[PDB]
Amino acid sequence: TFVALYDYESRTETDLSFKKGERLQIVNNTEGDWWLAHSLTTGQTGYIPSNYVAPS
Repeated sequence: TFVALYDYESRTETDLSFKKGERLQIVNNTEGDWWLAHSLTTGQTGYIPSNYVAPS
């Protein structure tokens, strides 16, 4: 239940670019780095930077 703080602008297709206010099921998350997120739709993955996301 996190929120996209900023509109992460990924350059590779791997990282899924999200928007401030999009749904993202955060997966792992150790130190402020680059945790991965999974959308609750088809089952895609996207390395979302922790600096661009935040718990509500």
